[PDB]
Amino acid sequence: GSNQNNF
Ligand SMILES: [Zn+2]
Repeated sequence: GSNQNNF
């Protein structure tokens, strides 16, 4: 699956 990390 697609992953996004918004630190
Ligand atoms: Zn994946």
